[PDB]
Amino acid sequence: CPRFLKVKNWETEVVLTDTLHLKSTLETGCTEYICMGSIMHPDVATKDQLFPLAKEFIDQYYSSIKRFGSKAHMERLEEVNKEIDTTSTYQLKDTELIYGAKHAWRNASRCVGRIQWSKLQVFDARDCTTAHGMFNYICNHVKYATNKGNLRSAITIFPQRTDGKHDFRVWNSQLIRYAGYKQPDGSTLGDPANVQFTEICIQQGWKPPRGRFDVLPLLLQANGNDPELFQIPPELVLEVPIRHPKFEWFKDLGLKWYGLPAVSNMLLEIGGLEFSACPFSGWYMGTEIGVRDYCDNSRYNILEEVAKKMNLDMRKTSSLWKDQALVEINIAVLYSFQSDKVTIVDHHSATESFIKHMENEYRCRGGCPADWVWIVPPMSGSITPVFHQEMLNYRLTPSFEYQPDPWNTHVWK
Amino acid sequence: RFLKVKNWETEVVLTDTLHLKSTLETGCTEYICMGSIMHPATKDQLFPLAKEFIDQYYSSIKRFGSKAHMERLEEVNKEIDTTSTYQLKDTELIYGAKHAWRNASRCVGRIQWSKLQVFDARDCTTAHGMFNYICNHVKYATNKGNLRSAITIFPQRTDGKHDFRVWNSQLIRYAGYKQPDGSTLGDPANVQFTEICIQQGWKPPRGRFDVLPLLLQANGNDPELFQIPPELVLEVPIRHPKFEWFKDLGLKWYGLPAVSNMLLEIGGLEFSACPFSGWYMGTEIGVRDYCDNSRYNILEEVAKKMNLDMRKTSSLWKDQALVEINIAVLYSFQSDKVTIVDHHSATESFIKHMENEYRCRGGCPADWVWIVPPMSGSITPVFHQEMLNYRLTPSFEYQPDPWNTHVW
Ligand code: HEM
Ligand code: HEM
Ligand SMILES: Cc1cc(N)nc2cc(-c3ccc(OCc4cccnc4)c(CN)c3)ccc12
Ligand SMILES: Cc1cc(N)nc2cc(-c3ccc(OCc4cccnc4)c(CN)c3)ccc12
Ligand SMILES: Cc1cc(N)nc2cc(-c3ccc(OCc4cccnc4)c(CN)c3)ccc12
Ligand SMILES: C[C@H](O)[C@H](O)[C@H]1CNc2nc(N)[nH]c(=O)c2N1
Ligand SMILES: [Zn+2]
Repeated sequence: CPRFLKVKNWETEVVLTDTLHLKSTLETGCTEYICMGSIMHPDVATKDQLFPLAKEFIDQYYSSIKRFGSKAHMERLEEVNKEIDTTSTYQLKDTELIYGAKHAWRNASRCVGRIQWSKLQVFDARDCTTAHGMFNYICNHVKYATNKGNLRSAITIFPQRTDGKHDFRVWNSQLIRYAGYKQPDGSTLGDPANVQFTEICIQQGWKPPRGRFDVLPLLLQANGNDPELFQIPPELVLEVPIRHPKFEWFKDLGLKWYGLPAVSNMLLEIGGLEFSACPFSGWYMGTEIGVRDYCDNSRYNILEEVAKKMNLDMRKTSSLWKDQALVEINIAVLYSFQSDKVTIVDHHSATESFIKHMENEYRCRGGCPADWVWIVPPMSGSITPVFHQEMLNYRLTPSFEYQPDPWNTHVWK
Repeated sequence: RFLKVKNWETEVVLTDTLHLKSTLETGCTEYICMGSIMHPATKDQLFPLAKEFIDQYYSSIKRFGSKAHMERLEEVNKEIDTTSTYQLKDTELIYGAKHAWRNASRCVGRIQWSKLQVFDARDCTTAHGMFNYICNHVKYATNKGNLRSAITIFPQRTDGKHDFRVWNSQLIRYAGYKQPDGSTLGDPANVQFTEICIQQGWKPPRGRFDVLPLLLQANGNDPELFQIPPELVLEVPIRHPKFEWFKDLGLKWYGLPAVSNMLLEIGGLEFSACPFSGWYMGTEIGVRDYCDNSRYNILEEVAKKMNLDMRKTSSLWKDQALVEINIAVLYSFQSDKVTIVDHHSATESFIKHMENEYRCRGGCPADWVWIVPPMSGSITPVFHQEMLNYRLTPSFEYQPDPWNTHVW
């Protein structure tokens, strides 16, 4: 691979030079003859696999605290190696855990919000042993992160994988989501994105209220055991009713959303260790609610209704009635969150911050991996500064990774 | 190996076998993806490329290994021997030009690919001849508003010292004027080329919609200026179906998008002048040509006349104004019966085109970064469509601007 790679911004003419890509450790899925950059997704480590991965991480950590080659560095290497030698694994120090979690976010090429990466509150839950204990840790995370609407980014890290038969998992895809119910006539009540998980909860014993906005229970698996249901205390679930600064009729749609986006189905990888339960949360970009959650066809799909109540012609697509209604919904989402003092960021501000962040990372770190397909917002792409920004995508570790859905792999006791 | 691509909205899965036929590199590696980078002969090299292209041509008309195929191969072999190049048959020129479009991974309009009018201009020798061929192209393609896809192909490169080049980036573009007081009159995308035309003798009217002259280079000679006869330049006054004040902004645009600065490559031969034209997708005017920072940038004025709060970005005033500008463009073209497609219809057709290509061809190279429109991305069907990008030949390629190479 070439040692310097240049990326250009076609609006400002700024050219940046990337050297960090040389530290890339994982495959992208592309080859020299095919690019898979729009593909959504393109047994444990042996002793011998784990040694180099741990040394790589430990070296990186000691370089970061400006103690590379030191006595403490060499001692840590020796102590990790003895642990892997005698137990086939090792334990991270608290300092290393915190560093590893912050850098998995810093390295998340699909995240536009990384300007905040170093202000992450890390909760160490590696002493957890039961689903009830997982529920306690998750409730504390939700309350801290919500902070009465002044949201704070946070991650809670449960015990790492051992033999793969004792995994901790949150079966929910996010800690707070709304249920969806397939009706016998084919329609859906609630959130169509969550029909399958809702059905799993109902089999596991949940009594569904069967409304549009029913917070799903937590489904928590500790130490490889069968998962258990818990209702999040509703006073911990901050919600915002959606209204519009101009259209008085918008509140009559009866929409609301929850304040806290907390993804709970990803895997955190640090120094070859695998943390299969690591829920993390930030705050929303408005389009994540207003474009995707409401207007996606396999979601709430109320573009039609808003268009109708706006009395747009819906016969010609070239009237752009869909585009007009989409902007209005996203105006309402941003207005409702700001009015209730719940942290939210519009797509103009977020993308402007990410450009400043990318520039700083190129300056101080030698690069910033970024996935243009995900960084550019799902509406008004070209009037945001990331549209004209060239980006290089590559995979650094520590990292957040995808993992299979637990119901496809769980061995029922 | 076979590769699958999934639409996450319809859950339709397609299987790509066509990518196995590519031999040009994309710029990515196993460790770094350059999918958002804009730009990532000899007789010895020339025969295999010719052989590959002849083979796929005779495989396309289903006469692979025929008497005609065998003789054409030997014919091409002898011609590269004794002249270090070769000439395409007319049928091959048409085939290659249609397939360069079919293979253009960044083009959302490819459902039309086999309806392309191919003008053979390989007998041209002078810039005056180029002007005549280009006028004929513009008149044919414009067709009084019922636009028709066309390409005009000038002589291929020989030694690199005698290139034919159209210096304009499009056959029809408006001038841009760098003002003393900082800003820009006309089109800011074209400020540099406008100055190259003035430096060549062009008397600029210094208006806002000054059609640039053609600057035409034949056989490596210095380029010469020509004014396209104005009755050939179809234009559309931009007005808005509900905002009666919109017409008072004074805006218009031209009907015919004709890209003239790219290179067409067929069987190892390079055609450095090959203007090709279609019709517009509305966002190419209403989003990029009018609202980019380095373009007309009227966004601010439209939102003014709509009386939107512009103090905070979270009012999405930019987004509201962008939708209304694009409504006006589509309304204006359609009212004047000038061909134009909206980004919803165009992406719908592209998904249909992908389905056709996977069925009859085993795939369709597609560049999601370019296929997804510059506004309202996720409420169009291409947003949720996985795409594989790979390079097939014949193709359209980028080339350096001629003013950075040409020896005067
Ligand atoms: C602090 C405010 C944050 C904002 C505004 C934000 C914004 C976003 C957005 C808009 C996306 C893409 C969502 C979509 O595709 O619709 C994303 C993805 C992502 N975010 Fe952030 N994010 C934030 C915080 C965080 C934190 C705290 C973490 C981890 C500690 C994180 C890790 C990720 C990851 C891993 C992805 C990629 C998901 C995937 O690959 O499937 N983000 N973020
Ligand atoms: C017939 C109607 C057509 C439509 C609606 C259309 C639409 C588009 C659009 C919207 C783009 C992206 C432009 C941008 O946003 O910057 C594009 C790119 C492109 N189009 Fe088409 N197009 C059409 C016809 C054609 C024809 C006739 C040809 C060639 C014979 C062609 C070749 C290309 C190529 C090569 C590109 C990519 C340019 C690059 O790689 O830089 N298109 N098209
Ligand atoms: C902390 C945080 C804040 C925020 N403001 N936003 C966030 C969005 C994601 C995110 C977005 C889309 C995702 O989706 C991938 C996908 C979707 C459907 C099918 N396959 C794959 C996932 C993966 N859980 C996470 C993750 C974290 C976020
Ligand atoms: C036939 C046709 C119809 C249409 N309706 N639309 C079209 C748009 C393009 C096109 C768009 C963007 C481009 O830009 C790439 C670029 C710009 C500046 C510097 N490097 C690279 C180019 C290449 N000139 C062509 C080409 C052809 C088009
Ligand atoms: C990442 C990306 C995706 C996409 N889908 N499209 C993109 C279009 C441009 C772009 C490049 C050059 C442009 O202008 C020509 C130019 C010439 C010389 C110097 N700078 C600029 C314009 C203005 N239309 C847009 C840049 C990046 C793009
Ligand atoms: C097929 C396509 O890759 C897929 O729909 C992606 C595209 N880009 C995206 N970008 C973001 N931020 N979020 C998404 O869910 C997606 N979906
Ligand atoms: Zn790639």
